[PDB]
Amino acid sequence: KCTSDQDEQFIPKGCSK
Repeated sequence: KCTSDQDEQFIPKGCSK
């Protein structure tokens, strides 16, 4: 998850691309 569960000032190795 992008900006919800794994913080808004961090996106994970899972969201982007």
